[PDB]
Amino acid sequence: SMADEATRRVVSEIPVLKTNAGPRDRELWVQRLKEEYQSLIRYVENNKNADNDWFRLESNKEGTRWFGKCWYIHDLLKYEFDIEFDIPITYPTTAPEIAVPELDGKIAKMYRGGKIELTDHFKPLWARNVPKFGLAHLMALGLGPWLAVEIPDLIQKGVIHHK
Repeated sequence: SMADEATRRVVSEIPVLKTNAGPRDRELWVQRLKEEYQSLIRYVENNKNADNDWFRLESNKEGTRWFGKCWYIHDLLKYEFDIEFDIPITYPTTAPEIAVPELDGKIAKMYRGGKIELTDHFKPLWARNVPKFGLAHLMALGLGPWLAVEIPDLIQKGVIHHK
């Protein structure tokens, strides 16, 4: 399957997650957050080694709200966007909705409040892998390829400018 090989090529060096727990699940949620942090930091370290260090993320104390920054390089200019998301109660079976609030209204593949609209292939891809994928995979398989389509379009249309 081309889809199976493309998924493996993108995520094969990201630690797989294990625990089926969401924000209400107490010691099981603390364990799930250990998996999420170990997977995120390995992905960041890999990204630095590949000259593609393209985001930072932090969470609140309980790990229910995430926020940070992503960067997108176009014609050697670096564009920075603030990102944020809440962890759904039914995570990790349900995928979180990444928002890029400063781009709200400016992109057709986007919902009100700046929540990105991914392709219809993303949801069944996440579903088939539960609970192995986490936030590192959402970034690698969801936001990353969305930016590589939507940011070049906004720059070429003159809707955003370099700051």
